[PDB]
Amino acid sequence: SRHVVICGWSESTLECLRELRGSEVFVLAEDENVRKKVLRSGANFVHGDPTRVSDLEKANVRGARAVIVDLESDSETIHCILGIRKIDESVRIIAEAERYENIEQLRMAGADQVISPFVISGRLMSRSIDDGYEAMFVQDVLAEESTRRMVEVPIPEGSKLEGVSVLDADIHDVTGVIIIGVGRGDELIIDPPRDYSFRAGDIILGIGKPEEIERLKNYISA
Amino acid sequence: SRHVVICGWSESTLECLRELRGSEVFVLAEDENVRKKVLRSGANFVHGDPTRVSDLEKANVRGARAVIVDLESDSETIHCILGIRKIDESVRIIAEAERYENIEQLRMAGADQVISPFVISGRLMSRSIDDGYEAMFVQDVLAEESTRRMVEVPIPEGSKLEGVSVLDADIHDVTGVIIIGVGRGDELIIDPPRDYSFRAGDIILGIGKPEEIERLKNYISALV
Ligand SMILES: [Ca+2]
Ligand SMILES: [Ca+2]
Ligand SMILES: [Ca+2]
Ligand SMILES: [Ca+2]
Ligand SMILES: [Ca+2]
Ligand SMILES: [Cl-]
Ligand code: NA
Ligand code: NA
Ligand code: NA
Ligand code: NA
Ligand code: NA
Ligand code: NA
Ligand code: NA
Ligand code: NA
Repeated sequence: SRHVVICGWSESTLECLRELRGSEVFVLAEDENVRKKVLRSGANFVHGDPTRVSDLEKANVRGARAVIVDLESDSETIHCILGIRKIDESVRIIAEAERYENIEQLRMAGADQVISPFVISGRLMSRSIDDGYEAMFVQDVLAEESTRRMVEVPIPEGSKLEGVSVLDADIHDVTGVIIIGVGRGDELIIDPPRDYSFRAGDIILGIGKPEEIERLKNYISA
Repeated sequence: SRHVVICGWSESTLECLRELRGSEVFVLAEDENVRKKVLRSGANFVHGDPTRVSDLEKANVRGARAVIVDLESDSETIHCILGIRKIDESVRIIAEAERYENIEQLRMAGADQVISPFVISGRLMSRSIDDGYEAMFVQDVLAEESTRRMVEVPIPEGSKLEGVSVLDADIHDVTGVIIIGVGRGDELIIDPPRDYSFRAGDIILGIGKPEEIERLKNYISALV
């Protein structure tokens, strides 16, 4: 599988790096005094300005399967994105937005996915006044350390599930996996209606025990 | 209901403020020049250093139902929490952690809940390499803009659901609401097993359309 490029160094990219152990990752960042922490976290380090195209080419963005961008300001992030788009117009770009008003400029510049940590945080804060169950849920399921995992399971060509409505699929009853969504391309249907019918290519977004996930994979197999 | 206190002014507490319109909110922050923006967002403003116990008392932390803390550094944040605990040992405290290494210290200092935007973000980024469904899910369900809402529904005393296993309740089947979890006290069970039995007081964590939500509400309602 192809390498990932991470542009910029933050607490966010540190956590990303920790989740990307095993994959080949290149971190392109200005601050030299982090080289040791990047290598110790299982990534290659490339000193450079991620807003300069010359430096982006040092990280081989053309041959990257995705680029992750989180620079100190949204203005710097935007320039980085624009730099990437000058080299590879198609490569997948994930970017972090520091400010809500700047999200649309990030998509405009060419980001395929924008994450807004402070918007997520602020909304979780408001749902946490009485008890923190929602914040607990989000923080628990994303952590590949807990008993429940959030998974994306693709429906293979020729699946036993082609043309079967989610009601007929009865996935939670059969496999133990909760279906929270169905996605295809850039669209996600959360809590699909009973009458939606699966196609090969659809991605099931689910939550389950490790054992339940494997059951779902076998259930939807050809 | 009692007021909420927010300590600090950041992109997080701004976004928090937007979700708390209608509620009584007090924002305590050092920079006087954010008053207009705070008042314009439906909160009262209290100029002061949230790390000083005296300034916290201006914000009436004692009678607050929760205090939200997000200061520029974790070091300041901890001091704010320590001050709050000097005033009220029981009040619910929600805090934002800026750095991973500091999370256990915020709890240590007295935070009832710590939210870590950078851990959530870094995890969502790493899950977005192939496709962004998880990020789409987390960000869609929190934005009150779609047809689906994530709700916390309490199980009332005398519910038809007291003592009933989740398998027998079959809540999603009856109401359309996906149950993602059950919570009580400080514990949350995600994707509860078939054999878990509901108690009065448990909080059902779910996702559904408003029509489904209302079905769930009547479904868990009391026996008579
Ligand atoms: Ca960042
Ligand atoms: Ca399960
Ligand atoms: Ca903050
Ligand atoms: Ca994914
Ligand atoms: Ca539903
Ligand atoms: Cl280098
Ligand atoms: Na590696
Ligand atoms: Na490419
Ligand atoms: Na069934
Ligand atoms: Na208000
Ligand atoms: Na009190
Ligand atoms: Na059933
Ligand atoms: Na049904
Ligand atoms: Na059924």
